[PDB]
Amino acid sequence: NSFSGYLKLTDNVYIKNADIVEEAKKVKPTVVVNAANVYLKHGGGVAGALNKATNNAMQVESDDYIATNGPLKVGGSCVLSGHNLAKHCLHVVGPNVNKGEDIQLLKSAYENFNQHEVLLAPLLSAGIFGADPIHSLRVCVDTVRTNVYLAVFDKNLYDKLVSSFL
Ligand SMILES: O=C(O)C1=C(c2ccc3ncsc3c2)CCC1
Repeated sequence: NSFSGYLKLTDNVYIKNADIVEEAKKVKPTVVVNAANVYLKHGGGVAGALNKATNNAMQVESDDYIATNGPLKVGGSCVLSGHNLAKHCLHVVGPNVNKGEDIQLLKSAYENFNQHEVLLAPLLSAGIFGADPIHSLRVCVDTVRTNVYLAVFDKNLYDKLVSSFL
């Protein structure tokens, strides 16, 4: 949990312009959050990047989880191994608003972070999920009460978030 170069947004939310995969390799946090889907198929975005950094070990493990437990629900989560990136990976499903999934579920997705004291995480429902990233940061700030270190890869997006926030 040796986080460096973050800007403190609120008492418990920090932000950095960084690749979450590289942050995970440097820090080796207790928990890294994955922006997952209900079947834990890590095909792109943060999910594909995190899976790729474990050389597909996260996917093989996720397939076994789904066969034994069934899919997650939108707004839900599960804890699996963090492999070489972290002690644990908290897979969290935010709503895919481009597929008509309710934005009210973005609050439920962020509530999952509260079961862990410190997390390294991406913004939820950003990218292909289609939610407004600045709105996603507002829900995170209103909902998360534990210590969250947000990593945002795209510098144009990071700059828009920091500008809107401070
Ligand atoms: O820039 C980001 O914060 C965002 C994404 C992303 C995509 C690929 C990727 N590979 C390594 S870190 C990473 C983040 C998807 C949407 C938001």
